[PDB]
Amino acid sequence: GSSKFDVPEIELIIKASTIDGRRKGACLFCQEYFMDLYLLAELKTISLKVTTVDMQKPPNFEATHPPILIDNGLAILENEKIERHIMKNIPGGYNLFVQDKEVATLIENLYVKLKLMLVKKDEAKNNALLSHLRKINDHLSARNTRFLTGDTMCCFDCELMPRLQHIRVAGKYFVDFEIPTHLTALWRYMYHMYQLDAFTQSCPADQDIINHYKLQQSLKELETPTFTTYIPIDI
Ligand SMILES: [Ca+2]
Repeated sequence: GSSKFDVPEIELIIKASTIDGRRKGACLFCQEYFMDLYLLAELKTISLKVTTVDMQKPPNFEATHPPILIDNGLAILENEKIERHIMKNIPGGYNLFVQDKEVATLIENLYVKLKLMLVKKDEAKNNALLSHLRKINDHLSARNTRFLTGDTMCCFDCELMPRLQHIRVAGKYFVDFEIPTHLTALWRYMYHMYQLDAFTQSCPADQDIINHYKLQQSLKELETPTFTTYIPIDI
């Protein structure tokens, strides 16, 4: 009828793969906010446009790194402000940002544990990450809900799921870490993560997650992208 009724178009700028400069890259913040916005766009409150930029060949923002969220000409540049903007200013946002301090505290600092483990093979560092995943598993088991705070995705899921994927992919490649099979509720959560469009649409390829850490550790293009999705147990 009228442009007056158009749902808002949100643009998310994300970092490109450091292998080909075109595929989505492996930034956890990009994936988290890609996932939040995808869920909101599924709910048809918004339109989502995802723009990939090659940070060493960029085609307004100056010194700020992706992600950057553009809402009708207004550019949100700091990650904490992107969250706040999604929660407060984008329709659907308040429902996505569930209040659950228990869950916030549960998942806090998970990523630095992965980082420290990757430095080199160290079982003590491996087991520190494993203890945290046990806590998450035991939360999930106690709640018996599909996701962290219930049967619907929230903000905390979009933060957790991308880190579980870097743990699986980079954990295994660099230091032969695997998430053990007795973490039944956690494996069931990942099983569902792989069935989720927001996840699979935003998930970088394995090669890009790996390359991401290789550059971080300064080690060393035709490898066809593949995606780790297997579950080592029956569900
Ligand atoms: Ca940013």
